[PDB]
Amino acid sequence: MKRFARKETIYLRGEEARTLYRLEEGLVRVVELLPDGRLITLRHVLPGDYFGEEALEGKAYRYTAEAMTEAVVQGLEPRAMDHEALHRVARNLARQMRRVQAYEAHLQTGELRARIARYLLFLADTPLSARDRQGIYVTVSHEEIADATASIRESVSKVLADLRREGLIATAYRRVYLLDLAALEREAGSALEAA
Amino acid sequence: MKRFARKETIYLRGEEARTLYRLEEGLVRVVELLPDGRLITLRHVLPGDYFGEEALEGKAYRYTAEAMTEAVVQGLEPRAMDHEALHRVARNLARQMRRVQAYEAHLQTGELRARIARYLLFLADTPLSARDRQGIYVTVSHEEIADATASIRESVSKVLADLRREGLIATAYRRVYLLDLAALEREAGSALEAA
Repeated sequence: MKRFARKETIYLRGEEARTLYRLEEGLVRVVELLPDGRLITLRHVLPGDYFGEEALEGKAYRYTAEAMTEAVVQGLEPRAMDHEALHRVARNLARQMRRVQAYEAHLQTGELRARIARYLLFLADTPLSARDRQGIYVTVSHEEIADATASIRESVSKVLADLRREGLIATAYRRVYLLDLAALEREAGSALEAA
Repeated sequence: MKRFARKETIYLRGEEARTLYRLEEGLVRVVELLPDGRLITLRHVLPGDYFGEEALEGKAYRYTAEAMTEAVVQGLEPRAMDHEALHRVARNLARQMRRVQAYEAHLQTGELRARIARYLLFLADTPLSARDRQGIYVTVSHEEIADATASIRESVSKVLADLRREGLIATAYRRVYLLDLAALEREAGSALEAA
């Protein structure tokens, strides 16, 4: 077991894939740095999910895994898993395949405004969410939203300003408060697979 | 074992996921029909790949699987797999996860022209490819290219017309001949994971 702080990486693209990991607590994003400098979120790893999947098939990781919150991960030796462990891995990888394909569709469904609303609602069901008197909120940056909505930070910031002005969200202390869930749901249209 | 003809579906979104499948021959695409009528290719299933993955985790398929060529598939009972089978499934799902994330990145890397060149080169390494005197070719429609390049058919057709005029490709009998591989590689920039 090993703990990681927000923004620390669990593994990097191109490095030896000797270890398979299972996320115990927190939220991890698998990302790719594009030719033009853009960082793109490929998928979200949630508690219970196996990642560093390359350890099961290749020699090196193909992507980089970054903790989005304080995260607790368990390293595992692929070659030392029993029948029961393999069953859990197969079932969980199947669930992540369902989720990443849904995420893929989301990136191509609706204008930016709808994609942002959908992503915020998705995050509301992850370890990135919390609640207080002001309401439900998610701790995420404008850049991270851009990374998961096929857009750039400047465009995300503009839509967030619109949503603030309209009363759907509020921002404070690196958080995005979801003030009108019903309105956000309508903006997103279809929800994004949270489990 | 069961054989499917091009365009026939192996399973449909929302139907009971009682069966896990392994593609023996041919090429299958997993797709989603979007709200606005758009069909989107979520991933490519190649010989050896397990699909209908929902049978390992849920009660119903979440997407639709369509044969892109004559395809031979083997149905499997998830609950009847031994240690060796589970190992193969885990390893293969890990490989498909690597490939679908690379596909995801491709959809957001470069202008349409580069995305089309990249997709054509990817297909050149699948069962959709063949060769004759005119050269290497891939049997694919303009619509299928649009479905896998985050674009619409009209836009794909225009770029293909440009590529024909420039000599990079030629078209005939529902095929796209790749005449200048070097030029296409340069257009694509980065290659798309073929295995």
